Amino acid sequence: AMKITTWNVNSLNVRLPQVQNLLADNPPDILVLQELKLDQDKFPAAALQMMGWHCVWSGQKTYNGVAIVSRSVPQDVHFGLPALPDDPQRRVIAATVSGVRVINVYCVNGEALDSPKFKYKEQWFAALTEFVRDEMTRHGKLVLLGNFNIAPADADCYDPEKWHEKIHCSSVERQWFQNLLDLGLTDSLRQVHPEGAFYTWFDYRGAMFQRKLGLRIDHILVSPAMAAALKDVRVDLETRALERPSDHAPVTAEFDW
DNA sequence: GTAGCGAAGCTA
Ligand SMILES: [Mn+2]
Ligand SMILES: [Mn+2]
Repeated sequence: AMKITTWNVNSLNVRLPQVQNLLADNPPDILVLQELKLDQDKFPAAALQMMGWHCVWSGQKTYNGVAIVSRSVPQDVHFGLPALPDDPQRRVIAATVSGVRVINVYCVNGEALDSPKFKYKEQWFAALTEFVRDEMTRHGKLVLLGNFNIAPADADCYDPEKWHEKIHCSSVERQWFQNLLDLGLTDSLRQVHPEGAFYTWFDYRGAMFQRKLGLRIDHILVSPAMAAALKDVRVDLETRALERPSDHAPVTAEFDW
């Protein structure tokens, strides 16, 4: 049995109490975090060490930042993407935990299809695909998860017409998501729930979470051996309902052997 | 238009 959760916390300093409650109540075996918004030396290591968790992270000031938090020691820690060696943005960290290769991603948002950040998103996803492909040659059990900033299909967008060829939802971005699936990865939530709206992000503005209008952009992609053991996938909207919340909801997958 | 950072604007 193994339980893994991914959560885009949007500032770990603000959300640390809620991270700690996730780790105390029905804890996962592994928790991965995105958008830490704290530098490498500002990570709350001692507070999570006190509770019995190992932590590896890659941080920077103000933006981005990723961490992996586990009961087991995370081994063979890799930082960033080999095909993009000079990118200073801290968006990828990988480790092997209990025989499972975990690749935690805070994928580029892109801002808008005509933004320069959209070309960056394109290049970055190209580099991610090459890295994942190489990692998959060595690890039969592999999980690629985090904030992809891509809603894969119309059922992952509350208003397909208004988001037509817009950021997160464009046919170009969806092809990049498909490029990752084509390596042999399964969209774990859609294996357990082929139908229905399972949004993971709701805009802070316009009370979108109360309206329950959001996108499914946080995913857990699994290798075949992990899909064969997949038991359930759930979006934790209760964490999203808390006071001063992250705009993303945690997503957890459970496997059995 | 909100949220977080960091101190005005950028990013999401
Ligand atoms: Mn459409
Ligand atoms: Mn944000």
